[PDB]
Amino acid sequence: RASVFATDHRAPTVYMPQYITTQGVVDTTSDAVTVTFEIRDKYISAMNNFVLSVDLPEIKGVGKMCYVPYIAYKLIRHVAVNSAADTIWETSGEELFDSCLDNERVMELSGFSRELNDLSTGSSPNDVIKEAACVHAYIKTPFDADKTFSTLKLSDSKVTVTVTLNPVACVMVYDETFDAAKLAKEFPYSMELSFIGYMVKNLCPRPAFIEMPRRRVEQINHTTAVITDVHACTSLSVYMKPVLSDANNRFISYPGFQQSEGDFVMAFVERLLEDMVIVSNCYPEGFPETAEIVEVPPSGVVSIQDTDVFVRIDDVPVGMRVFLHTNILVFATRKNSVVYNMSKKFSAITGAYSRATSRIRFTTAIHSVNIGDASVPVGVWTCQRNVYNGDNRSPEARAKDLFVADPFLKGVDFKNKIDVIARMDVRFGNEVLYSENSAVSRVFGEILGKTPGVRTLQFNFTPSTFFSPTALNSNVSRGKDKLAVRVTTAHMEAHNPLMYVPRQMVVVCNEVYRLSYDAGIVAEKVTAQ
Amino acid sequence: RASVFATDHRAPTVYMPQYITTQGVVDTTSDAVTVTFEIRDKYISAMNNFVLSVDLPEIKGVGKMCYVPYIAYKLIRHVAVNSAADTIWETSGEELFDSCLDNERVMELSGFSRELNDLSTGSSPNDVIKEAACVHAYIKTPFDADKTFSTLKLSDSKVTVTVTLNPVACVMVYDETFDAAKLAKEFPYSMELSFIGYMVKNLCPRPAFIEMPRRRVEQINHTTAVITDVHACTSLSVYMKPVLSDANNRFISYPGFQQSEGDFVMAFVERLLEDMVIVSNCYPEGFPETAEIVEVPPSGVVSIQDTDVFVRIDDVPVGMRVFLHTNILVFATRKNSVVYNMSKKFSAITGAYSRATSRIRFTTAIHSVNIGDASVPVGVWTCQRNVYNGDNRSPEARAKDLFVADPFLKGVDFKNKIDVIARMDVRFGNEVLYSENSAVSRVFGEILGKTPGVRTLQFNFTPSTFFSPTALNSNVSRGKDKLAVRVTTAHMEAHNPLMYVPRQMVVVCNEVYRLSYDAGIVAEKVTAQ
Amino acid sequence: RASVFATDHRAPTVYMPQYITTQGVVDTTSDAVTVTFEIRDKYISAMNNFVLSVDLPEIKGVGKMCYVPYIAYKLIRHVAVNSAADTIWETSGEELFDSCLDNERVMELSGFSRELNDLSTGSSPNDVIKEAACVHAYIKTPFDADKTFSTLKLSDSKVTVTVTLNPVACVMVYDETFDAAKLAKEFPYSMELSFIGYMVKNLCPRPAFIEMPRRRVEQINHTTAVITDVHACTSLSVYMKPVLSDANNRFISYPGFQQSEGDFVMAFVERLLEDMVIVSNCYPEGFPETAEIVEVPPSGVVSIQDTDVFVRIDDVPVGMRVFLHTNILVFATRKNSVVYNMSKKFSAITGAYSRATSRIRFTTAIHSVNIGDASVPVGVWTCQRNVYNGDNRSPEARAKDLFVADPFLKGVDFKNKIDVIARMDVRFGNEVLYSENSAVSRVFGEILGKTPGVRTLQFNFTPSTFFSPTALNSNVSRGKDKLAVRVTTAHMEAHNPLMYVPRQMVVVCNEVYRLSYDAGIVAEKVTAQ
Repeated sequence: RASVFATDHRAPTVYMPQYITTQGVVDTTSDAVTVTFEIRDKYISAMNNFVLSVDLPEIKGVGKMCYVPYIAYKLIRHVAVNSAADTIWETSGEELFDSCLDNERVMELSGFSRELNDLSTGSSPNDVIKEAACVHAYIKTPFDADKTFSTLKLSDSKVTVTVTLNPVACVMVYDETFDAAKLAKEFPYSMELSFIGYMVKNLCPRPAFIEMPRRRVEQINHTTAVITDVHACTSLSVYMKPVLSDANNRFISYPGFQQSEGDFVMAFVERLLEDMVIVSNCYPEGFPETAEIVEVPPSGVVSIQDTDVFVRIDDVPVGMRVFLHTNILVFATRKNSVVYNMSKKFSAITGAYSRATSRIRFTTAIHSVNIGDASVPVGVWTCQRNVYNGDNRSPEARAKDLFVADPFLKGVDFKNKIDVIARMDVRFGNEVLYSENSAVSRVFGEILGKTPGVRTLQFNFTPSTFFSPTALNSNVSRGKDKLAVRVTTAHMEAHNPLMYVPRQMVVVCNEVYRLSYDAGIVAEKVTAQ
Repeated sequence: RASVFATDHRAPTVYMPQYITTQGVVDTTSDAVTVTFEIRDKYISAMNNFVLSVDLPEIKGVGKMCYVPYIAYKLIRHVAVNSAADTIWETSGEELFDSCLDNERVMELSGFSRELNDLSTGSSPNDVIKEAACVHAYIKTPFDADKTFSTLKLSDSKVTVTVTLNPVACVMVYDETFDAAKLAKEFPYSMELSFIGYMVKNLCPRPAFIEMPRRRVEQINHTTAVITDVHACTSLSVYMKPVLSDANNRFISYPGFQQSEGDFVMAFVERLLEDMVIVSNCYPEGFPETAEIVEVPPSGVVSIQDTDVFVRIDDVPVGMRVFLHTNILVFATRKNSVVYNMSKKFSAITGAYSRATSRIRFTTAIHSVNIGDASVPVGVWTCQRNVYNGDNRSPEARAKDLFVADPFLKGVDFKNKIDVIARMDVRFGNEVLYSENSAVSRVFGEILGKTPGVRTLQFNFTPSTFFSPTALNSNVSRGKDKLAVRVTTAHMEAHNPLMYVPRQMVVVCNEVYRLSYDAGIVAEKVTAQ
Repeated sequence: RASVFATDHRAPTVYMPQYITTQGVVDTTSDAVTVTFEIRDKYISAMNNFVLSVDLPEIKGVGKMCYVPYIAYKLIRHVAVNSAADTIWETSGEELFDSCLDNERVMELSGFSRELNDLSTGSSPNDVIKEAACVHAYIKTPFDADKTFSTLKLSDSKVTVTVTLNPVACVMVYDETFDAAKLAKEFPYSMELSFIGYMVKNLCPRPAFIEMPRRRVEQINHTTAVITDVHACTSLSVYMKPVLSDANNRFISYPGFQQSEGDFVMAFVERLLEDMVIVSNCYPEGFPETAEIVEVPPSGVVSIQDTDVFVRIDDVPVGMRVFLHTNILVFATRKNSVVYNMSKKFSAITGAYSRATSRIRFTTAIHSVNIGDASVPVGVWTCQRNVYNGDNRSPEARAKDLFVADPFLKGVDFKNKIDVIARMDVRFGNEVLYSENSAVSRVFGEILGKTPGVRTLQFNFTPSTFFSPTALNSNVSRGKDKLAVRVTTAHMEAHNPLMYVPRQMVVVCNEVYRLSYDAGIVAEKVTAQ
């Protein structure tokens, strides 16, 4: 019998950890800002637990602005760990963010708070919109997988960490008044890199295996991706990303710190209601000539074609009347067809009119507005595909619009709940590797603790750092060295504007690399093994 | 010294996982609907990570209806894994649900959202109450305990998975108008089973140990349970379940997607307030003749026996008066005794009357209503034990009632916070195995990560799949082969209606089985070992 | 190749766990109440999983009162496990609470609920403020680290557990009317200790290593701490604690069950708004003569120096006027200097006046009030250092104040979000061990899953119970046997009252002890090893 109450403890190798912080050297001469950190310590033999610290300057001026959640991660486009001009490990910002999303405390470190993420307003050039702050991004690496066992070994080697940054506008949500360009021009990229170094006595570095994510982004509205030179893949991930370019980054609302689906929908609905119901003495003016504003009858029921909206507003003054905007946002690709009308999404609206503020305090609104509706950019509403005018809102409501350029969005909606992929076929060489008609791989990714809300084919179930990893292996004789992924778009109503939001297919292939310390630090891509 | 920075990695077994999905064959000829899946793959040698996918059809018609949270799990009554008419592993739906409750992402896969769980209303026969949806239940098995190590081994064996389903009404909350019977009659039981198969090179299966939960449900209001043929029990669980039969499934309110105790209480209080305070020109009509409605005095204080209720309603029209229902729900088993009165649970009620909607917008209510009050079925309020009429609500408020048949409720309230067990004695053979006067075992179950909110006696603390499990073992010579559990009901006020809610005692015994692969797949109950 | 699908299971040592509950003996003769538990079982050979159960009596009388969250842990000042007048393991209450804070189920066991933590009011001497309750504190010990492997071995030894308690007022939040002293006098300290004992056959105890937290609290507003006799330290933690002795325990608001930063700020803002905006026929009376109350102009804009507050109140009666309190709370250390004015934190206030309740229902308030403002004690506002009166509130608003003595507060605000430490230098002997200019150690503590919100230097990354722990080791020849920690206060505005909240520096050093069972149970501090 093996005892489970007593063990003969082993003495571990003698070591002493130490926290080490290094200053970054900013290079702005290229298209993307880069910050370079040199590992200048020569008394340490191992290292892991990389942390990036970012100093956010105080923001002053006029306009409305908030930060996107998890500022520190959203600022990162690419991280590369190099040893004398040779890459040891590298990842995209999105893969890092996905790998860190599970840890709540760590993600909170990156900046997620009412002060940072709720919309703040400046009304004078000296008004402070956002106070200065420090945020931190935990750069999860395979070197942290098994604590000291997985650490990156250093043997008189110059290890360099290079971080490539997204534009500062990517981590910002702001209105038209806010001067985002000036702040981007004057942003000080003051950052520090921290890590745990280990002074280890009598360390003999053995070869190790690490996984490096290879990311392929297809052209806009392309549904096929080919990954070449695939020899040892531990997991394959497929998902779609929105393309929010100019005029497709403009949104009617943004919930700020409250990030649930209901919060997005409620912010969108509040913005819509601000412009849908009007209390005025005469016919409301200022709307586009295509807007169809009708007076609410004494019964309170307004009929829009064959759907009824029940409007009941309290405390309307004697002279005033209640009006309803019946086509506040419309979309269709052909004339005389069915029209996507945001006003028709409402069944009942109730509220009380306030004399002091000359506005309506809405108390209850029964509606069918969903996350997809709240995620449609203004440019899609007003695109050339629309046969109608599209945006019938007043100039003030349009002036309340916000610009969003969050770099790590997935799917077509902000919460990645509407799946635009119906079928997925994966081919290794000539043969079919996997085929599914539904999101089975997404469910399996959820169950196995992989990247949330994406389709993932997991090939490695072997424990790390004590076994070599199991991977989908190439067979060059049969030509099995390339992965081809084909996806079919999920069916949507042709009048739904969400169909026409541009999208890009992303394929992520995690590949096995062999880490050797015989002569410096060298990472070799595993082939035929 | 043993190194903690470098290890000599081992090459693992050569294997390749694959996601496999199979179609279900529905059998409706018996009392309980069954869906059978055949594992038709002969290339694979091992398998685990079972997932059940359920297609929910679009719901159309009139009435109000929502889904209960975690639809996919609530649909499951029983799961059995068989190999040529012999059971390998089987569980009840409730045990599966309890075993999966810890993983938030997995539970969200089963259907837990605003769209699914909040009450939706149809007003025309063609109105869509609920859109079609797909939900997934992760069938956690002992085969997933240690990833590939615990996988079920296949050796040219026909493994079949049979899922027995609860009635569709069990996963639905609806009013009297909704035609639940018609939808149950026409429910398409389209389901798929998914699992991860493993193509393993040179696999030699070895005997393994798995735990199978044996579930015993005692007769209604029985407090003693005897489990026979107990030879290797790893854990014993005891809890009470409500018996929500016909007319005991009718409830005044249901919170829907918001599932906290405060949400249940708030929904119940809103429903009560809608009928307790009345603004009317004359004495309110339509209530039963036993209802005691009194006018609110100018001081705003209404005295109910020796209890005062402070009612202040703003914006009451000049000619109208405010009325308070003082016995909206009452219960007592004896005349002239103390009466349980829901109206007396309120100390202060404030609100504003709305002319547009002809109703009251309540702003603040100070009350002592608890989860137990919100969990009392209408049938208990109106049962023959009540010496009073019981339900004094108006016909409309009664028409707002909802039918709930959630299969996995524990205790006597929806949130399982009121413990109805005071003492518990467990006897193994003639001798006392464990006796407690408080919920010590429930606290230990919480600490050890066992089923939440139940009393659990844990016998196995040994790591799985690398040691044989430790269990409470039988001694036939002394007669130690049967477990007898006796519980005493916690003291409650005799006028509390919650005391008379029918309940059933449940005892769950997790027993050790030996899995052998010498001749097919055979699971043998561990006896006298 | 090593198999990952099949293993040769080992038979574990024969054991049987059992839940054991013992009654506590209360000693009130000393300054701090102590409860002693005797481990009276001679059959068992091992133990772990200690749980303390506390019976809370029913609370009756007049006044307002709520419990602090996690009552059971906050009641504990110190726990000591002894074997014949020799300490085996001991911890402070704060360290235990910090070590348990990550387990939400376990913390919920300790009394975190709406019934316990929201403010309750008694209006008669017979009114029940709080019903009786039972709460449980899981006494996490190193004996639970690796289940049976780490258990405390018993060999015919008399093990006693002594729990030292904080004053009952520490776990309560109450107003001036509540008679806390009488209830503290009459509190029955009814407590039970539960643990899991193991009946182990043929157990030979082996020496084991455990870590004991050594806690040092410096004098008030001291920034240097010296820890002597440091020979094997696995982790060092540094943080600041507020000192709320008397009149510094009085606070304007407390949010109760809702414990987010936003909840604290919202409760504070509601309390302030109740006194800032007054609707009255004549000039408001009852305020101190230093209060500056001004009438709101028809434009609604009130100018406070160079700050403008937009006040718009609906439904004001014809004869009444709206007033704004322009200095509700003020603080400054010098005359003519910048004044910290809480009224200046508000930019816009909107609401509707209620004739039924003669009060304002505030609907929207735009403000810059933060957690630090909500955490300033009333005594700091009215301290002698303030050159102004400080508290200009009305007597009723002042009568709504609450007394808080939560023992486990960190930082200077209730949520420990404002860091009062700028620099930290740690010296081991004469040399600098670690030096940081920012909260790098706090970030690493968050990443490594250490005590939340504190600066932690981690020295042990070695797995527990299978290796001897790695620690910062002493070198007596070089004088390396003492840790000196120096911190510099973070810069704050001189007019900010939060600067003058008294604080105490806490240093926690986790030290290695050797547990030997050769002759009884003896824990020996690891010295020079």
